[PDB]
Amino acid sequence: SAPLGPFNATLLEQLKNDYQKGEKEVTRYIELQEKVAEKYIKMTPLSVTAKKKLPPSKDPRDYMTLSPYWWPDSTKIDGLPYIRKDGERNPEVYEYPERENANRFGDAAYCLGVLYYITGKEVYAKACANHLRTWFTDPKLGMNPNMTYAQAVPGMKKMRGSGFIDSRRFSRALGVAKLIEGSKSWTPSDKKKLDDWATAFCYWMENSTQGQRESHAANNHGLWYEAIHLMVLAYLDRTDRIREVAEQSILPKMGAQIADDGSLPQELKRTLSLHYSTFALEALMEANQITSQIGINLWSTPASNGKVASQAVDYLYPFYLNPEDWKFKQIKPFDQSRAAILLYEAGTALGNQKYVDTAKRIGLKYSTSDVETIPYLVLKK
Amino acid sequence: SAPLGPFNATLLEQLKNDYQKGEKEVTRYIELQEKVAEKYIKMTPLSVTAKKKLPPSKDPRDYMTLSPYWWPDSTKIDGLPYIRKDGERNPEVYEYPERENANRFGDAAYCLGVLYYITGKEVYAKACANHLRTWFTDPKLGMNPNMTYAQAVPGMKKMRGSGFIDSRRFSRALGVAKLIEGSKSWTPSDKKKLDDWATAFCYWMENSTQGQRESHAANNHGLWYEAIHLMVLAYLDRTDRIREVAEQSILPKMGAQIADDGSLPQELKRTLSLHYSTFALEALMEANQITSQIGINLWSTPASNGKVASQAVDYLYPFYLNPEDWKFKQIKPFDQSRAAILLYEAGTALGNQKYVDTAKRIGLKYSTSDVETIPYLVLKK
Ligand SMILES: O=C(O)[C@H]1O[C@@H](O[C@H]2[C@H](O)[C@H](O)[C@H](O[C@H]3[C@H](O)[C@H](O)[C@H](O[C@H]4[C@H](O)[C@H](O)[C@H](O)O[C@@H]4C(=O)O)O[C@@H]3C(=O)O)O[C@@H]2C(=O)O)[C@@H](O)[C@@H](O)[C@@H]1O
Ligand SMILES: O=C(O)[C@H]1O[C@@H](O[C@H]2[C@H](O)[C@H](O)[C@H](O[C@H]3[C@H](O)[C@H](O)[C@H](O[C@H]4[C@H](O)[C@H](O)[C@H](O)O[C@@H]4C(=O)O)O[C@@H]3C(=O)O)O[C@@H]2C(=O)O)[C@@H](O)[C@@H](O)[C@@H]1O
Repeated sequence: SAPLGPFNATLLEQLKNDYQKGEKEVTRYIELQEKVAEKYIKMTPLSVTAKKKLPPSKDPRDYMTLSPYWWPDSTKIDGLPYIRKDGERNPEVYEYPERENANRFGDAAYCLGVLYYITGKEVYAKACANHLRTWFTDPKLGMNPNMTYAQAVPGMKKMRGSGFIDSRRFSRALGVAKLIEGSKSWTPSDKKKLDDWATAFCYWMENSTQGQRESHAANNHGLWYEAIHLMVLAYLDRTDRIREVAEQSILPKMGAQIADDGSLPQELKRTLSLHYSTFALEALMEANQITSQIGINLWSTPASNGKVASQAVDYLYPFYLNPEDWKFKQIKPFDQSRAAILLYEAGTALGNQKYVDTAKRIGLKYSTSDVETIPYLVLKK
Repeated sequence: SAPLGPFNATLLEQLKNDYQKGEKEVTRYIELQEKVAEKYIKMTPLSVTAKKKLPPSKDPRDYMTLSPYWWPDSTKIDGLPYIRKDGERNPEVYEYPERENANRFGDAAYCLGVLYYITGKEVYAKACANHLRTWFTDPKLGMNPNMTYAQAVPGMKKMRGSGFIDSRRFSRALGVAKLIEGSKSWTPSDKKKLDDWATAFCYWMENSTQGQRESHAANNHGLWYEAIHLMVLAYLDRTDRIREVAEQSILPKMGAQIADDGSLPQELKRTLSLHYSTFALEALMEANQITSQIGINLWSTPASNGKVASQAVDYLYPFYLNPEDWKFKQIKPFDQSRAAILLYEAGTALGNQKYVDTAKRIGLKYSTSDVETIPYLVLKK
């Protein structure tokens, strides 16, 4: 029985059971995953402090990125204030090292923690712990538990909480830290410091103005906010708060954001409307991984108005079959492969065999190193 | 008469003449351009050596970039060899600093040299000179005169010349250096070093295997190769070679790439077929800016096979009016504003009033800081 965390616990337990029983398909699969994971054992742990351009706090431990759709205005002498081009990512985002480094850290810690849970090999806990300590708790290298300067925008006058959605890149690693508890490498002192960091980060996201505003967002930002919220809460073992968040925030959001025909109108008005419809449901999918570990199925549980997330999948399913049929603005091609895990997660939760079959028909590559696909051998045959 | 260089000499001459006569509309325009150019006066000159990851030569003065559409293969343990996804730019390109630094250098040197030509103010030549010396001729900071490691691809076994097309970002700056000849800041020694660098770069692109291959390319690479060739040759005042390149290479190559309906089949098979159809003609446009200064009009002179570049504009013109009508793959939106200067250049060269009218109707913003628009007050209202 897997510890509470941000993953499909059923697939992880099934993998760990079959690996321990010596089943050959799984054992061979885990040996490939172990060869993929070797680069993470070697990898020097990253830190948010590895930047030259400092945030307005002057603190290198404050996370800071550029909001991706904001560009210099060439008709202004200094390019200020920046203006928005929805769906067009400003390559200036890559000047903020934590944008990609949070992803690299998150990939490394997630892969290593999952492999330590499956195999029991201490070398994976040791490396996972080294990534965790440097990113989160180190008194010089760890990030401050806030997202004050996430997705800042040059020239913008008002505070926004929009950058909080960046947190999903390290909050999954926070959740996976639970899997290395009880190893020799993760000491009681390591756990306390991370518990304290997670408590401070949870306080910030629940009580800061930016956190409050993001918690009330009318589109996929509010859904992702609560998915991140559940990762922090599950890490801290606050299962009653997970129940409260699901009933008092996630379900009302679903009832409000799904229209009667199952479309997501807030995502339909975006220039990448098929991507953002899918991204909304991906937030629910990762939230559901956590709630269903305590008996709450977000795919089939109605809001007060009777709407259910399965209605959102039904609306999009034909377009996952044929993205070319999509009738709203989508100014870059849609990657059909993201529907694999999503249709599998929703399909199993709903007992919809047609969703599961489609997920397997789309599939994932057997040998892919994409760390989010580790639990999904079921999609790789 | 303006020196031979990579610009619309007719518009530059008209700007300098009206500025010197004190015409208010032009005088006000140049004062805006001077405010825009102030950042280039202050800006620290860039160098190709400002990289940590060195090229296989171990020489920081060797230019190196990643070919943009090549991505790690996630089904390989080390991601090697990279694989191609046409039209999808891999953000790893921004890890090679000279990719964007060549752009920044090119903008600053072009703007400063043009403003010195128009205004005669020594401060623009002095700053222009500082950028040229550091980028090109400095014995520690200047780039080696080759493109051996331009658009390298990890894991790729064969040499390619495809990265030569990067050169357009600094070959325009090379060409405008002619505009500061005779200033106090550009000494006879500065000229000799740049002449010698340009001679060596001309030798490399004509005689290296990579240069030979790029010169033979059947698509827009071959057109840009010759546009760059003409910038170098014009910088060196080799007017006889310019005529020979125009007559014996550009026109046959342009003629070979135009189908019977005026489409460019090599560009139609790209995932960004409207962008690359336009990019092919932009090569011809910058080439024609140089050829027409010695009496050779590339828009109206037929090739050996009877094809003429005006046929390609005629094919694309309706789609510049309405880009949404384009019927070939274009997996990102097309920037209609790119058609303004193209239709003006071709329209003026062809005496086609309908092209010129559309060029002005699409227009360019009066206050834009885009340095390539500096000569085009005629498009700014
Ligand atoms: O690249 C990444 O970091 C990930 O991006 C993910 O998409 C996020 C972005 O990072 C932004 O946060 C983006 O914010 C949007 C809001 O969702 C919203 O559309 C907002 O709209 C405002 C608008 O700014 C303006 O003020 C107008 O007048 O009103 C609008 C309104 O309220 O309707 O604009 C924000 C913005 O662009 O700043 O949103 C997305 C998101 O929806 O999650 C994601 O694509 C991920 O895959 C990337 O990895
Ligand atoms: O990002 C930038 O620096 C600028 O990019 C400009 O577009 C260039 C690219 O930089 C690449 O060089 C790209 O190279 C293409 C070739 O044009 C060609 O399509 C080639 O196709 C090959 C293919 O690689 C393969 O070997 C196959 O079997 O055969 C194909 C064939 O010959 O048909 O692939 C190259 C590649 O992608 O490596 O081409 C463009 C270009 O056409 O100029 C430009 O977009 C500019 O705006 C950017 O600033």
